Amino acid sequence: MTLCTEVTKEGTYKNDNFKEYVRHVEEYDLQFVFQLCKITLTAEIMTYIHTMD
Amino acid sequence: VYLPPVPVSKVVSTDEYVSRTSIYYYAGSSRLLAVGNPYFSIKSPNNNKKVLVPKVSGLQYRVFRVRLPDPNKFGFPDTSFYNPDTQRLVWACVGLEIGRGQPLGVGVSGHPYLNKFDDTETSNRYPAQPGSDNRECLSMDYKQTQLCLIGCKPPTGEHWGKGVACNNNAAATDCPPLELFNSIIEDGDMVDTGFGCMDFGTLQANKSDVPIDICNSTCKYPDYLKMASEPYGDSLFFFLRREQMFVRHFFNRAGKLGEAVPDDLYIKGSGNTAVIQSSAFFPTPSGSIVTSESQLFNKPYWLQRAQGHNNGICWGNQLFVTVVDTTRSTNMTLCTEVTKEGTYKNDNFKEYVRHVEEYDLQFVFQLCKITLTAEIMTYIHTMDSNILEDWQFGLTPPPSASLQDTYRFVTSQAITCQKTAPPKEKEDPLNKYTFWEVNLKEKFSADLDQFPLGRKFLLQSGL
Amino acid sequence: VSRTSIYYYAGSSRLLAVGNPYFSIKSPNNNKKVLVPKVSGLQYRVFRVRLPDPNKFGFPDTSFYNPDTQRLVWACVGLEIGRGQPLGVGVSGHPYLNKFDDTETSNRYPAQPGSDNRECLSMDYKQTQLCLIGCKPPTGEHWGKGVACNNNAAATD
Amino acid sequence: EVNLKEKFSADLDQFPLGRKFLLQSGL
Amino acid sequence: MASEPYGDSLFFFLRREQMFVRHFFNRAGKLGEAVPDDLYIKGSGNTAVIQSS
Repeated sequence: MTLCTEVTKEGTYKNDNFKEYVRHVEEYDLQFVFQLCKITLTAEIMTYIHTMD
Repeated sequence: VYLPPVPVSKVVSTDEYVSRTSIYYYAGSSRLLAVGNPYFSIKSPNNNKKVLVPKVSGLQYRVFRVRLPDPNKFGFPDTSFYNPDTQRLVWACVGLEIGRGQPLGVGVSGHPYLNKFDDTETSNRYPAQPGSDNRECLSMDYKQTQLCLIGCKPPTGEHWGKGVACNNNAAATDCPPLELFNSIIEDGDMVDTGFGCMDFGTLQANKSDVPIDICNSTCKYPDYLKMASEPYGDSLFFFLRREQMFVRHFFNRAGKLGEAVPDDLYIKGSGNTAVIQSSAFFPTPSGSIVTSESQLFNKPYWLQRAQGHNNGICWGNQLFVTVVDTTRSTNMTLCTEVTKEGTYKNDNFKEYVRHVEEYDLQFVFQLCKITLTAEIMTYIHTMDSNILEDWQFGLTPPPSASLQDTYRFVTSQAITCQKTAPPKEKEDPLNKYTFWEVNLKEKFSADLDQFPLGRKFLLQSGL
Repeated sequence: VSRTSIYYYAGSSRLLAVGNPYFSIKSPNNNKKVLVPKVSGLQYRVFRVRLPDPNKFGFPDTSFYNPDTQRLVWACVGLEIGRGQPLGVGVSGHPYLNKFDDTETSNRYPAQPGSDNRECLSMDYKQTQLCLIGCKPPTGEHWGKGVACNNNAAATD
Repeated sequence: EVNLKEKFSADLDQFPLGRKFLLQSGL
Repeated sequence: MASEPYGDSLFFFLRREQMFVRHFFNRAGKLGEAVPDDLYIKGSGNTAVIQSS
């Protein structure tokens, strides 16, 4: 975008009366849908998970 | 230990209480036309409220506002399919056509006093040429776009706009704050055109950065995210879009840059490089070829599952169809002479600029009934009041009483003033706005096949 | 890991981000805080969502699983990345870019005198879309200055 | 960082993705 | 022709058109509706005559 304002006002165009600015904007969204998981927790898996993290 | 938090009220689809009948009715408008100046409206010199030639281009949201006849004031030859007391009737929509017929061609706009400083592609040397104004006359094209939105409630668009700042901050630069505004898309306002969906009246002091068609106007853009997120979904049934854009030339503004580039990022020069040129850039979009296979009109569109829970039903017996086209946006130009002889002088002629756009609409509707029992009117009451009164079958006390005394006075107002609040229903909320009103109260039919849409629709269904 | 049939929606509201495309602007007298952040379309946008723990949650029935010996964990099955915006491109440039000559159509020449020839030019960038999701943050790669090997009489600097 | 910590739901067809999911599974 | 009930002008029809713009020229002569005042800011000197748009 190009934002451009003035400070003073006259009836004749003089470019030093104005200032100009540049801006930019974003608009986002996220949408998820999840499922639910159950783990049977025996002795081998607890070691397997332990070395993952 | 926690709990499932709250039980709350929820909507249910319109497949469950509205039952549909196999009685189909065509409707169709005649060729709606429009013609005027594509740049600015010219008003009468004395009367400063009436127009003379309205301003119409490709870029306006050409939002329509159809009307339907009531499907309860019909005298049917056999009323055996519904009891007239317990039931009611309402229209469903099942098809659509938006015909256009002008030949193709993209139109071009411009400005005579545009802020073109210099060419920023091939050779932008040093020093900068001084002077008070270097503003010139340029013309540019627009990003081609086609879309189509219908629904039971009129569509909502948005745009950036200058707002309110905060309390006093010490080393803050002068910067106007930016905020979102939701509104209703009036007829005639422009669409975005590669200059961002922002306001242009109260954000450009110099008024010399965009062409005339967007110079003192506020081009909006619809929210596809919000209107689907409405729980009732009565703002979108069905929507299409196709647009493209690419950059044609590179230009830049001129002036004291409102934020100076910091000195840490570039090595300072001298000689012919005492003063540093600005970085206020803007490009000019143009758009591309317009085929005859990248169109979105002159085609049927059947509906079988709308994207909301409103499966086509239009309460209140109106729709809101809105289309934008920028592909058929030509600008034929006129020539009127002054004094005629076979030696040319350029002041012997005085020209106009005009622009013409037409449309067409065609529909096919489907009669569907509502059984009105006890557990249903409690559901429609939470959606809207205006539906249930407009079948004119009863009145509703708005509370079942309230607990508090509410401090009722009787002594006719001479002690301590209160807000007397005289009401006014005002009979609709949309009457402030302006649309293309079309009527369809006298254009129904019961025999489809004498029309284009009926002959295409019946070949789909096999009936 | 087993699978169940209890799907759960989760949607975020919209997001706001606005600033200057070219550089972040810091206040005077601080040089640690910012007036406006540097917001442009060319920047990466990583998102770190956070989820509720599925063991401290308000499930309406606690009798489909055995709490002594099991564990509940979320899984992704669907996604969409919303967007609401025009279709505008953006241009950037450099006030003192080292555009020396022109060499696409004509370069008729003697030797040219002069010291600086930095000009103010501008060009856009390649359009590129990519989305990628993950349980661990993604890793990129980039080149840089390495070991100069400290020997063997470097004739090229 | 976007925090979805208290944004969940147990019904699907009240949000613009869940209806789009429901026809896909056939449920 | 499609909306004529007897339908005796079209048995079959096809079309393909395409078009884009190459150059830009401005016409000459005096504008019928010259531009109203509150959409621009005047100048002085070499910006004397408004260019015909």
